[PDB]
Amino acid sequence: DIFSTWNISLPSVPKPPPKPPSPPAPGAPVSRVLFLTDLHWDHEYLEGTDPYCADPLCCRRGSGWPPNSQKGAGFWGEYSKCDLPLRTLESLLKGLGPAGPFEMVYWTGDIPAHDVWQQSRQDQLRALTTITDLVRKFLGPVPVYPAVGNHESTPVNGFPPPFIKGNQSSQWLYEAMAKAWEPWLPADALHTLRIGGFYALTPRPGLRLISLNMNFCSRENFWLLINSTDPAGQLQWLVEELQAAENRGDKVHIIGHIPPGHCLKSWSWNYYKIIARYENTLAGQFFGHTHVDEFEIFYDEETLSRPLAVAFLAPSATTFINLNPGYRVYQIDGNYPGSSHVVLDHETYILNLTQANAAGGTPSWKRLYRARETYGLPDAMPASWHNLVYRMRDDEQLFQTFWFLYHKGHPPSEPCGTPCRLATLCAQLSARADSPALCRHL
Ligand SMILES: *[C@@H]1O[C@H](CO[C@@H]2O[C@@H](C)[C@@H](O)[C@@H](O)[C@@H]2O)[C@@H](O[C@@H]2O[C@H](CO)[C@@H](O)[C@H](O)[C@H]2NC(C)=O)[C@H](O)[C@H]1NC(C)=O
Ligand SMILES: *[C@@H]1O[C@H](CO)[C@@H](O[C@@H]2O[C@H](CO)[C@@H](O)[C@H](O)[C@H]2NC(C)=O)[C@H](O)[C@H]1NC(C)=O
Ligand SMILES: *[C@@H]1O[C@H](CO)[C@@H](O[C@@H]2O[C@H](CO)[C@@H](O)[C@H](O)[C@H]2NC(C)=O)[C@H](O)[C@H]1NC(C)=O
Ligand SMILES: [Zn+2]
Ligand SMILES: [Zn+2]
Repeated sequence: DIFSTWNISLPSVPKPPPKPPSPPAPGAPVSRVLFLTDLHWDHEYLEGTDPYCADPLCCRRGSGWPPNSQKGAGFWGEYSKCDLPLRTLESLLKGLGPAGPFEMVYWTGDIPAHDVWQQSRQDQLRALTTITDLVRKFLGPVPVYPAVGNHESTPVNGFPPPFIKGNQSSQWLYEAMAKAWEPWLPADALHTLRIGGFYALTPRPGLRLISLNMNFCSRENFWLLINSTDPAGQLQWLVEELQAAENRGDKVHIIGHIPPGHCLKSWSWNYYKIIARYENTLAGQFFGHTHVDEFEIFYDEETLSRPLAVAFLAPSATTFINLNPGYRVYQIDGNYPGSSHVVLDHETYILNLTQANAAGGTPSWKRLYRARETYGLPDAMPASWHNLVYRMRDDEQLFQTFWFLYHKGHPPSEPCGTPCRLATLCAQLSARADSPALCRHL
Protein backbone atom coordinates (compact mmCIF):
# COMPACT_ATOMS: atom_id res chain seq x y z
CA ASP A 1 0.00 0.00 0.00
CA ILE A 2 3.04 2.23 -0.48
CA PHE A 3 1.60 3.72 -3.68
CA SER A 4 -1.87 5.26 -3.56
CA THR A 5 -4.55 5.24 -6.24
CA TRP A 6 -5.52 8.51 -7.91
CA ASN A 7 -7.71 9.68 -10.78
CA ILE A 8 -7.35 12.29 -13.51
CA SER A 9 -10.44 14.06 -14.80
CA LEU A 10 -11.03 14.25 -18.54
CA PRO A 11 -12.56 17.45 -19.94
CA SER A 12 -16.32 17.79 -20.29
CA VAL A 13 -15.98 17.59 -24.09
CA PRO A 14 -17.82 14.49 -25.38
CA LYS A 15 -15.69 11.93 -27.15
CA PRO A 16 -16.19 12.02 -30.93
CA PRO A 17 -17.16 8.70 -32.51
CA PRO A 18 -14.11 6.50 -33.11
CA LYS A 19 -12.72 7.02 -36.61
CA PRO A 20 -9.57 4.98 -37.25
CA PRO A 21 -7.36 6.57 -39.93
CA SER A 22 -7.82 5.57 -43.54
CA PRO A 23 -4.85 4.29 -45.57
CA PRO A 24 -3.06 6.91 -47.67
CA ALA A 25 -3.84 7.39 -51.33
CA PRO A 26 -1.75 5.47 -53.88
CA GLY A 27 1.68 7.02 -54.27
CA ALA A 28 1.25 9.51 -51.43
CA PRO A 29 4.45 11.02 -49.99
CA VAL A 30 6.12 9.21 -47.10
CA SER A 31 8.49 10.61 -44.48
CA ARG A 32 11.30 8.71 -42.75
CA VAL A 33 11.85 9.27 -39.02
CA LEU A 34 14.99 7.96 -37.34
CA PHE A 35 14.54 6.59 -33.82
CA LEU A 36 17.52 6.40 -31.45
CA THR A 37 17.29 5.10 -27.90
CA ASP A 38 19.55 3.71 -25.18
CA LEU A 39 22.90 4.74 -26.62
CA HIS A 40 24.47 4.01 -23.21
CA TRP A 41 27.96 5.43 -23.80
CA ASP A 42 30.75 4.12 -21.55
CA HIS A 43 33.73 6.45 -21.75
CA GLU A 44 35.70 3.85 -19.76
CA TYR A 45 35.26 1.14 -22.40
CA LEU A 46 38.59 -0.55 -23.13
CA GLU A 47 39.15 -3.14 -25.85
CA GLY A 48 40.59 -6.41 -24.59
CA THR A 49 39.41 -6.14 -20.98
CA ASP A 50 37.40 -8.91 -19.30
CA PRO A 51 33.79 -8.77 -20.57
CA TYR A 52 32.58 -11.34 -18.02
CA CYS A 53 33.59 -9.69 -14.75
CA ALA A 54 31.64 -9.86 -11.47
CA ASP A 55 30.59 -6.19 -11.56
CA PRO A 56 27.37 -4.69 -12.93
CA LEU A 57 29.24 -3.32 -15.97
CA CYS A 58 32.31 -4.94 -17.53
CA CYS A 59 34.65 -4.20 -20.45
CA ARG A 60 36.60 -1.57 -18.49
CA ARG A 61 39.99 -0.99 -16.86
CA GLY A 62 38.56 -1.73 -13.42
CA SER A 63 37.03 -4.94 -14.79
CA GLY A 64 40.47 -6.54 -15.18
CA TRP A 65 41.52 -8.84 -18.00
CA PRO A 66 40.78 -12.46 -18.90
CA PRO A 67 43.55 -15.08 -18.79
CA ASN A 68 42.81 -16.15 -22.38
CA SER A 69 43.43 -13.07 -24.53
CA GLN A 70 41.05 -14.49 -27.17
CA LYS A 71 38.17 -13.96 -24.71
CA GLY A 72 38.81 -10.21 -24.38
CA ALA A 73 36.50 -7.29 -25.06
CA GLY A 74 36.11 -6.51 -28.75
CA PHE A 75 36.97 -3.31 -30.57
CA TRP A 76 33.41 -2.16 -31.32
CA GLY A 77 31.62 -3.71 -28.34
CA GLU A 78 31.01 -7.12 -26.85
CA TYR A 79 28.17 -9.62 -26.39
CA SER A 80 28.01 -9.21 -22.63
CA LYS A 81 26.96 -6.81 -19.86
CA CYS A 82 28.91 -4.04 -21.56
CA ASP A 83 27.97 -0.67 -23.02
CA LEU A 84 29.21 1.05 -26.20
CA PRO A 85 32.48 2.82 -26.99
CA LEU A 86 32.37 6.21 -28.65
CA ARG A 87 33.56 4.43 -31.82
CA THR A 88 30.36 2.47 -32.43
CA LEU A 89 28.15 5.50 -31.74
CA GLU A 90 30.16 7.74 -34.06
CA SER A 91 30.14 4.82 -36.49
CA LEU A 92 26.34 4.60 -36.21
CA LEU A 93 25.83 8.22 -37.24
CA LYS A 94 28.35 7.79 -40.07
CA GLY A 95 26.43 5.00 -41.79
CA LEU A 96 22.96 6.57 -41.73
CA GLY A 97 23.00 7.43 -45.44
CA PRO A 98 21.63 4.09 -46.63
CA ALA A 99 18.82 4.53 -44.09
CA GLY A 100 17.43 7.23 -46.40
CA PRO A 101 17.22 10.92 -45.55
CA PHE A 102 15.27 11.77 -42.41
CA GLU A 103 12.59 14.39 -41.86
CA MET A 104 12.88 14.11 -38.07
CA VAL A 105 14.67 12.17 -35.35
CA TYR A 106 13.27 10.90 -32.05
CA TRP A 107 15.78 10.25 -29.25
CA THR A 108 14.53 8.67 -26.02
CA GLY A 109 17.08 8.72 -23.23
CA ASP A 110 19.52 6.35 -21.54
CA ILE A 111 22.68 8.14 -22.62
CA PRO A 112 25.19 7.34 -19.84
CA ALA A 113 26.47 3.84 -19.13
CA HIS A 114 25.45 1.55 -16.25
CA ASP A 115 28.30 2.63 -13.92
CA VAL A 116 25.85 3.92 -11.33
CA TRP A 117 28.04 3.57 -8.25
CA GLN A 118 30.72 5.91 -9.68
CA GLN A 119 28.78 8.59 -11.56
CA SER A 120 28.82 12.32 -10.82
CA ARG A 121 26.61 15.12 -12.08
CA GLN A 122 29.63 16.36 -14.02
CA ASP A 123 29.93 12.93 -15.67
CA GLN A 124 26.26 12.87 -16.70
CA LEU A 125 26.42 16.31 -18.31
CA ARG A 126 29.64 15.30 -20.05
CA ALA A 127 27.70 12.50 -21.72
CA LEU A 128 24.67 14.68 -22.53
CA THR A 129 26.75 17.42 -24.19
CA THR A 130 29.25 15.08 -25.87
CA ILE A 131 26.68 12.88 -27.58
CA THR A 132 24.29 15.75 -28.28
CA ASP A 133 27.02 17.63 -30.15
CA LEU A 134 27.88 14.42 -32.03
CA VAL A 135 24.28 13.73 -33.12
CA ARG A 136 23.84 17.34 -34.23
CA LYS A 137 27.16 17.15 -36.10
CA PHE A 138 26.07 14.28 -38.35
CA LEU A 139 22.37 15.12 -38.72
CA GLY A 140 23.01 18.82 -39.31
CA PRO A 141 19.78 20.65 -40.18
CA VAL A 142 17.48 17.70 -39.46
CA PRO A 143 15.87 18.38 -36.05
CA VAL A 144 16.17 15.90 -33.19
CA TYR A 145 13.43 15.82 -30.56
CA PRO A 146 14.78 14.09 -27.43
CA ALA A 147 13.22 12.65 -24.30
CA VAL A 148 14.50 12.10 -20.77
CA GLY A 149 15.66 8.66 -19.70
CA ASN A 150 16.09 7.06 -16.30
CA HIS A 151 19.93 7.04 -16.40
CA GLU A 152 20.44 10.76 -17.10
CA SER A 153 20.67 11.90 -13.47
CA THR A 154 22.50 10.62 -10.39
CA PRO A 155 21.56 8.58 -8.42
CA VAL A 156 19.95 6.51 -11.18
CA ASN A 157 16.17 6.95 -11.47
CA GLY A 158 16.25 9.93 -9.08
CA PHE A 159 13.92 12.56 -10.58
CA PRO A 160 12.31 14.63 -7.83
CA PRO A 161 9.01 16.28 -8.72
CA PRO A 162 8.96 20.09 -8.99
CA PHE A 163 7.76 20.67 -5.42
CA ILE A 164 11.19 19.48 -4.24
CA LYS A 165 13.22 22.64 -4.79
CA GLY A 166 16.80 23.79 -4.43
CA ASN A 167 20.05 22.13 -5.33
CA GLN A 168 18.60 18.70 -4.52
CA SER A 169 16.20 19.02 -7.46
CA SER A 170 16.95 17.91 -11.01
CA GLN A 171 17.08 21.51 -12.25
CA TRP A 172 20.81 21.03 -12.86
CA LEU A 173 19.85 18.45 -15.50
CA TYR A 174 16.84 20.12 -17.14
CA GLU A 175 18.75 23.41 -17.35
CA ALA A 176 21.64 21.74 -19.18
CA MET A 177 19.17 19.91 -21.41
CA ALA A 178 17.61 23.23 -22.41
CA LYS A 179 21.02 24.63 -23.30
CA ALA A 180 22.12 21.49 -25.14
CA TRP A 181 18.86 21.08 -27.08
CA GLU A 182 18.18 24.77 -27.79
CA PRO A 183 19.09 24.39 -31.50
CA TRP A 184 16.32 21.79 -31.81
CA LEU A 185 13.40 23.06 -29.72
CA PRO A 186 11.39 26.32 -29.71
CA ALA A 187 11.10 28.63 -26.70
CA ASP A 188 7.78 27.40 -25.28
CA ALA A 189 9.15 23.85 -25.42
CA LEU A 190 12.30 24.81 -23.50
CA HIS A 191 10.19 26.58 -20.87
CA THR A 192 8.40 23.35 -20.00
CA LEU A 193 11.62 21.35 -20.39
CA ARG A 194 13.44 23.34 -17.71
CA ILE A 195 10.62 22.69 -15.22
CA GLY A 196 9.51 19.07 -15.55
CA GLY A 197 11.64 17.71 -18.37
CA PHE A 198 8.73 17.41 -20.82
CA TYR A 199 7.52 19.64 -23.63
CA ALA A 200 5.33 19.85 -26.72
CA LEU A 201 5.78 21.44 -30.15
CA THR A 202 4.74 21.10 -33.80
CA PRO A 203 7.46 19.54 -35.99
CA ARG A 204 5.31 20.00 -39.11
CA PRO A 205 1.85 21.34 -39.99
CA GLY A 206 -0.99 19.29 -38.59
CA LEU A 207 1.23 17.28 -36.23
CA ARG A 208 1.95 17.82 -32.54
CA LEU A 209 4.88 16.12 -30.81
CA ILE A 210 4.68 15.51 -27.06
CA SER A 211 7.79 14.37 -25.20
CA LEU A 212 6.92 12.90 -21.81
CA ASN A 213 9.19 12.43 -18.79
CA MET A 214 8.36 8.84 -17.87
CA ASN A 215 10.53 8.98 -14.74
CA PHE A 216 7.43 10.35 -12.99
CA CYS A 217 5.82 6.94 -13.63
CA SER A 218 8.75 4.66 -12.81
CA ARG A 219 8.64 2.10 -10.01
CA GLU A 220 12.36 2.83 -9.60
CA ASN A 221 12.05 6.58 -8.89
CA PHE A 222 12.43 6.48 -5.11
CA TRP A 223 11.31 10.12 -4.92
CA LEU A 224 7.76 9.06 -5.85
CA LEU A 225 7.45 7.34 -2.46
CA ILE A 226 6.62 10.80 -1.08
CA ASN A 227 3.78 11.57 -3.50
CA SER A 228 3.11 9.62 -6.70
CA THR A 229 -0.04 11.55 -7.68
CA ASP A 230 0.56 12.84 -11.24
CA PRO A 231 4.04 14.23 -10.47
CA ALA A 232 4.61 17.62 -12.11
CA GLY A 233 0.97 17.59 -13.23
CA GLN A 234 2.18 15.96 -16.44
CA LEU A 235 -0.87 13.79 -17.15
CA GLN A 236 -3.19 16.77 -16.62
CA TRP A 237 -0.93 18.79 -18.92
CA LEU A 238 -1.08 15.93 -21.44
CA VAL A 239 -4.88 16.02 -21.42
CA GLU A 240 -4.86 19.75 -22.19
CA GLU A 241 -2.43 19.27 -25.09
CA LEU A 242 -4.41 16.36 -26.54
CA GLN A 243 -7.75 18.10 -26.14
CA ALA A 244 -6.33 21.23 -27.79
CA ALA A 245 -5.12 19.13 -30.74
CA GLU A 246 -8.55 17.52 -31.02
CA ASN A 247 -10.06 21.02 -31.25
CA ARG A 248 -7.56 21.99 -33.97
CA GLY A 249 -7.89 18.64 -35.76
CA ASP A 250 -4.17 17.96 -35.37
CA LYS A 251 -2.59 14.56 -34.86
CA VAL A 252 -0.24 13.72 -32.00
CA HIS A 253 2.96 11.72 -31.68
CA ILE A 254 3.95 10.85 -28.11
CA ILE A 255 7.54 9.88 -27.23
CA GLY A 256 9.15 8.76 -23.99
CA HIS A 257 11.66 6.39 -22.47
CA ILE A 258 9.85 3.88 -20.24
CA PRO A 259 6.82 2.40 -22.07
CA PRO A 260 3.54 2.87 -20.15
CA GLY A 261 3.34 -0.87 -19.51
CA HIS A 262 6.35 -0.66 -17.18
CA CYS A 263 4.88 2.23 -15.17
CA LEU A 264 3.31 2.29 -11.73
CA LYS A 265 -0.30 1.11 -11.68
CA SER A 266 -2.21 4.39 -11.28
CA TRP A 267 0.01 6.25 -13.76
CA SER A 268 -0.30 3.44 -16.29
CA TRP A 269 -4.05 3.13 -15.71
CA ASN A 270 -4.75 6.86 -15.99
CA TYR A 271 -2.53 6.91 -19.08
CA TYR A 272 -4.55 4.03 -20.54
CA LYS A 273 -7.86 5.92 -20.42
CA ILE A 274 -6.33 9.08 -21.90
CA ILE A 275 -5.16 7.11 -24.95
CA ALA A 276 -8.58 5.53 -25.43
CA ARG A 277 -10.30 8.91 -25.08
CA TYR A 278 -8.07 10.56 -27.73
CA GLU A 279 -7.71 7.58 -30.08
CA ASN A 280 -8.69 9.77 -33.03
CA THR A 281 -6.05 12.37 -32.17
CA LEU A 282 -3.18 9.96 -31.48
CA ALA A 283 -1.16 8.93 -34.54
CA GLY A 284 1.85 7.25 -32.94
CA GLN A 285 3.56 6.26 -29.69
CA PHE A 286 7.30 5.62 -29.47
CA PHE A 287 9.20 4.43 -26.39
CA GLY A 288 12.43 2.63 -25.54
CA HIS A 289 14.07 1.50 -22.29
CA THR A 290 13.46 -2.23 -22.84
CA HIS A 291 16.53 -2.44 -25.16
CA VAL A 292 14.63 -5.07 -27.18
CA ASP A 293 12.30 -5.04 -30.18
CA GLU A 294 8.68 -5.07 -29.00
CA PHE A 295 5.36 -3.26 -29.13
CA GLU A 296 2.34 -2.67 -26.87
CA ILE A 297 -1.29 -2.65 -28.03
CA PHE A 298 -3.97 -0.49 -26.42
CA TYR A 299 -7.65 -1.46 -26.21
CA ASP A 300 -10.89 0.26 -25.29
CA GLU A 301 -11.00 0.81 -21.53
CA GLU A 302 -14.31 -0.81 -20.57
CA THR A 303 -14.17 -4.14 -22.44
CA LEU A 304 -10.53 -4.36 -23.58
CA SER A 305 -11.88 -5.74 -26.87
CA ARG A 306 -11.26 -3.32 -29.73
CA PRO A 307 -7.57 -2.50 -30.34
CA LEU A 308 -7.21 1.22 -30.97
CA ALA A 309 -3.48 2.12 -30.71
CA VAL A 310 0.04 0.68 -30.66
CA ALA A 311 3.24 1.79 -28.97
CA PHE A 312 6.39 0.77 -30.83
CA LEU A 313 9.28 -0.06 -28.45
CA ALA A 314 12.44 0.25 -30.53
CA PRO A 315 15.59 -1.73 -29.70
CA SER A 316 18.70 -0.34 -28.10
CA ALA A 317 21.79 1.00 -29.75
CA THR A 318 23.84 -0.65 -26.98
CA THR A 319 24.90 -4.27 -26.57
CA PHE A 320 23.65 -4.42 -22.94
CA ILE A 321 23.03 -7.36 -22.62
CA ASN A 322 24.27 -9.84 -25.23
CA LEU A 323 22.69 -7.81 -28.05
CA ASN A 324 23.73 -6.45 -31.40
CA PRO A 325 23.73 -2.64 -31.67
CA GLY A 326 20.85 -1.40 -33.79
CA TYR A 327 18.57 1.51 -34.57
CA ARG A 328 15.10 2.04 -36.01
CA VAL A 329 13.52 4.00 -38.85
CA TYR A 330 9.78 4.61 -39.14
CA GLN A 331 7.97 5.13 -42.43
CA ILE A 332 5.20 7.62 -41.66
CA ASP A 333 2.44 9.14 -43.76
CA GLY A 334 4.13 12.07 -45.48
CA ASN A 335 3.90 15.83 -45.08
CA TYR A 336 0.71 16.83 -46.90
CA PRO A 337 -2.68 18.20 -45.80
CA GLY A 338 -4.59 14.91 -46.01
CA SER A 339 -1.94 13.01 -44.08
CA SER A 340 -2.84 10.80 -41.14
CA HIS A 341 0.75 10.96 -39.81
CA VAL A 342 0.55 7.29 -38.75
CA VAL A 343 3.31 4.67 -38.94
CA LEU A 344 3.00 2.81 -42.23
CA ASP A 345 6.01 0.52 -41.76
CA HIS A 346 9.39 0.44 -40.09
CA GLU A 347 12.89 -0.95 -40.62
CA THR A 348 15.64 -2.04 -38.23
CA TYR A 349 19.39 -1.77 -38.83
CA ILE A 350 22.10 -3.45 -36.79
CA LEU A 351 25.85 -3.99 -36.67
CA ASN A 352 26.78 -7.67 -36.56
CA LEU A 353 29.62 -7.55 -34.01
CA THR A 354 30.93 -11.03 -34.87
CA GLN A 355 31.81 -9.56 -38.28
CA ALA A 356 32.97 -6.12 -37.11
CA ASN A 357 35.23 -7.44 -34.34
CA ALA A 358 36.58 -10.30 -36.47
CA ALA A 359 40.17 -9.85 -37.58
CA GLY A 360 40.24 -7.56 -40.60
CA GLY A 361 36.53 -6.92 -40.17
CA THR A 362 34.87 -3.58 -40.85
CA PRO A 363 31.66 -2.21 -39.26
CA SER A 364 28.89 -2.10 -41.87
CA TRP A 365 25.39 -1.28 -40.66
CA LYS A 366 22.79 -3.30 -42.56
CA ARG A 367 19.01 -3.62 -42.55
CA LEU A 368 18.03 -6.53 -40.30
CA TYR A 369 14.42 -6.62 -41.49
CA ARG A 370 11.34 -4.67 -42.55
CA ALA A 371 8.24 -5.31 -40.44
CA ARG A 372 5.42 -5.73 -42.98
CA GLU A 373 7.52 -7.84 -45.36
CA THR A 374 8.61 -10.41 -42.76
CA TYR A 375 5.37 -10.57 -40.75
CA GLY A 376 3.08 -10.37 -43.79
CA LEU A 377 1.09 -7.38 -42.56
CA PRO A 378 -1.28 -5.34 -44.76
CA ASP A 379 -0.37 -2.24 -42.69
CA ALA A 380 1.01 -1.11 -39.32
CA MET A 381 -2.38 -0.34 -37.74
CA PRO A 382 -3.54 -1.57 -34.32
CA ALA A 383 -5.74 -4.37 -35.65
CA SER A 384 -2.85 -5.68 -37.78
CA TRP A 385 -0.43 -5.98 -34.84
CA HIS A 386 -3.28 -7.60 -32.90
CA ASN A 387 -3.63 -10.35 -35.51
CA LEU A 388 0.14 -10.87 -35.49
CA VAL A 389 0.20 -11.64 -31.75
CA TYR A 390 -2.50 -14.31 -31.86
CA ARG A 391 -0.93 -15.66 -35.04
CA MET A 392 2.37 -16.19 -33.22
CA ARG A 393 0.44 -18.10 -30.56
CA ASP A 394 -0.72 -20.69 -33.11
CA ASP A 395 2.44 -21.49 -35.09
CA GLU A 396 6.03 -21.67 -33.85
CA GLN A 397 8.04 -20.81 -36.96
CA LEU A 398 6.58 -17.29 -37.01
CA PHE A 399 7.23 -16.62 -33.33
CA GLN A 400 10.83 -17.75 -33.69
CA THR A 401 11.16 -15.12 -36.40
CA PHE A 402 9.83 -12.55 -33.94
CA TRP A 403 11.97 -14.00 -31.14
CA PHE A 404 15.09 -13.80 -33.34
CA LEU A 405 14.45 -10.17 -34.30
CA TYR A 406 13.47 -9.49 -30.68
CA HIS A 407 17.17 -9.86 -29.82
CA LYS A 408 18.38 -7.92 -32.90
CA GLY A 409 19.46 -11.13 -34.59
CA HIS A 410 21.45 -12.39 -31.58
CA PRO A 411 19.10 -14.45 -29.39
CA PRO A 412 20.44 -16.39 -26.40
CA SER A 413 21.47 -20.04 -26.53
CA GLU A 414 18.60 -21.36 -24.40
CA PRO A 415 15.41 -21.80 -26.48
CA CYS A 416 12.12 -20.04 -25.76
CA GLY A 417 9.56 -22.73 -24.92
CA THR A 418 5.85 -22.53 -24.30
CA PRO A 419 6.17 -20.77 -20.90
CA CYS A 420 8.52 -18.16 -22.39
CA ARG A 421 6.20 -17.66 -25.38
CA LEU A 422 3.05 -16.81 -23.44
CA ALA A 423 5.03 -14.41 -21.26
CA THR A 424 6.42 -12.63 -24.32
CA LEU A 425 3.14 -12.57 -26.26
CA CYS A 426 1.37 -11.39 -23.10
CA ALA A 427 3.75 -8.44 -22.73
CA GLN A 428 2.89 -7.27 -26.24
CA LEU A 429 -0.73 -6.87 -25.04
CA SER A 430 0.06 -5.35 -21.62
CA ALA A 431 0.14 -1.62 -22.29
CA ARG A 432 -1.51 -1.18 -18.86
CA ALA A 433 0.47 -2.37 -15.85
CA ASP A 434 -1.10 -4.84 -13.40
CA SER A 435 -3.93 -5.89 -15.73
CA PRO A 436 -4.11 -9.70 -15.97
CA ALA A 437 -7.38 -9.54 -17.93
CA LEU A 438 -5.40 -8.25 -20.92
CA CYS A 439 -3.92 -11.74 -21.42
CA ARG A 440 -7.10 -13.77 -20.85
CA HIS A 441 -7.12 -15.11 -24.42
CA LEU A 442 -3.53 -16.45 -24.24
C1 LIG B 1 -0.22 14.41 -3.51
O1 LIG B 1 -0.55 15.72 -4.03
C2 LIG B 1 -1.91 15.77 -4.50
C3 LIG B 1 -2.12 17.12 -5.16
O2 LIG B 1 -0.92 17.73 -5.64
C4 LIG B 1 -0.14 16.96 -6.58
O3 LIG B 1 1.13 17.58 -6.65
C5 LIG B 1 1.13 18.85 -7.31
C6 LIG B 1 2.50 19.50 -7.09
C7 LIG B 1 0.74 18.68 -8.78
O4 LIG B 1 1.64 17.78 -9.41
C8 LIG B 1 -0.67 18.12 -8.86
O5 LIG B 1 -0.93 17.84 -10.24
C9 LIG B 1 -0.80 16.83 -8.03
O6 LIG B 1 -2.16 16.39 -8.00
C10 LIG B 1 -2.87 15.54 -3.34
O7 LIG B 1 -4.19 15.54 -3.86
C11 LIG B 1 -5.20 16.11 -3.01
O8 LIG B 1 -6.12 15.12 -2.59
C12 LIG B 1 -7.18 15.60 -1.76
C13 LIG B 1 -7.95 14.39 -1.28
O9 LIG B 1 -7.12 13.25 -1.20
C14 LIG B 1 -8.03 16.58 -2.56
O10 LIG B 1 -9.10 17.07 -1.76
C15 LIG B 1 -7.15 17.73 -3.04
O11 LIG B 1 -7.90 18.59 -3.88
C16 LIG B 1 -5.93 17.20 -3.81
N1 LIG B 1 -5.03 18.30 -4.13
C17 LIG B 1 -5.01 18.91 -5.32
C18 LIG B 1 -4.02 20.03 -5.46
O12 LIG B 1 -5.75 18.58 -6.23
C19 LIG B 1 -2.57 14.21 -2.66
O13 LIG B 1 -3.35 14.07 -1.48
C20 LIG B 1 -1.09 14.11 -2.29
N2 LIG B 1 -0.78 12.80 -1.75
C21 LIG B 1 -0.75 12.53 -0.43
C22 LIG B 1 -0.42 11.12 -0.05
O14 LIG B 1 -0.98 13.39 0.41
C1 LIG C 1 24.44 20.20 -5.04
O1 LIG C 1 24.36 18.81 -4.71
C2 LIG C 1 25.33 18.01 -5.40
C3 LIG C 1 25.04 16.57 -5.03
O2 LIG C 1 25.58 16.20 -3.77
C4 LIG C 1 26.74 18.46 -5.02
O3 LIG C 1 27.66 17.73 -5.83
C5 LIG C 1 28.92 17.56 -5.15
O4 LIG C 1 29.58 18.82 -4.95
C6 LIG C 1 30.84 18.70 -4.26
C7 LIG C 1 31.34 20.11 -4.04
O5 LIG C 1 30.66 20.75 -2.96
C8 LIG C 1 31.80 17.84 -5.07
O6 LIG C 1 33.02 17.68 -4.36
C9 LIG C 1 31.17 16.48 -5.35
O7 LIG C 1 32.01 15.72 -6.21
C10 LIG C 1 29.80 16.64 -6.00
N1 LIG C 1 29.16 15.34 -6.19
C11 LIG C 1 28.42 15.04 -7.26
C12 LIG C 1 27.85 13.65 -7.29
O8 LIG C 1 28.23 15.84 -8.17
C13 LIG C 1 26.92 19.96 -5.26
O9 LIG C 1 28.17 20.40 -4.75
C14 LIG C 1 25.80 20.75 -4.60
N2 LIG C 1 25.92 22.16 -4.91
C15 LIG C 1 25.96 23.12 -3.98
C16 LIG C 1 26.08 24.53 -4.49
O10 LIG C 1 25.88 22.87 -2.78
C1 LIG D 1 26.60 -12.38 -38.08
O1 LIG D 1 27.78 -12.86 -38.74
C2 LIG D 1 28.08 -14.23 -38.46
C3 LIG D 1 29.39 -14.54 -39.15
O2 LIG D 1 29.32 -14.21 -40.53
C4 LIG D 1 26.93 -15.12 -38.92
O3 LIG D 1 27.22 -16.46 -38.53
C5 LIG D 1 27.42 -17.32 -39.68
O4 LIG D 1 26.18 -17.77 -40.22
C6 LIG D 1 26.32 -18.61 -41.37
C7 LIG D 1 24.93 -18.88 -41.89
O5 LIG D 1 24.05 -17.80 -41.59
C8 LIG D 1 27.07 -19.88 -40.97
O6 LIG D 1 27.23 -20.72 -42.11
C9 LIG D 1 28.42 -19.51 -40.39
O7 LIG D 1 29.07 -20.68 -39.90
C10 LIG D 1 28.27 -18.51 -39.24
N1 LIG D 1 29.57 -18.08 -38.76
C11 LIG D 1 29.87 -17.93 -37.47
C12 LIG D 1 31.27 -17.47 -37.17
O8 LIG D 1 29.06 -18.16 -36.58
C13 LIG D 1 25.62 -14.66 -38.30
O9 LIG D 1 24.53 -15.40 -38.85
C14 LIG D 1 25.39 -13.18 -38.55
N2 LIG D 1 24.18 -12.73 -37.90
C15 LIG D 1 23.36 -11.80 -38.42
C16 LIG D 1 22.16 -11.46 -37.60
O10 LIG D 1 23.59 -11.26 -39.49
ZN1 LIG E 1 18.73 1.52 -21.21
ZN1 LIG F 1 16.09 2.95 -19.31
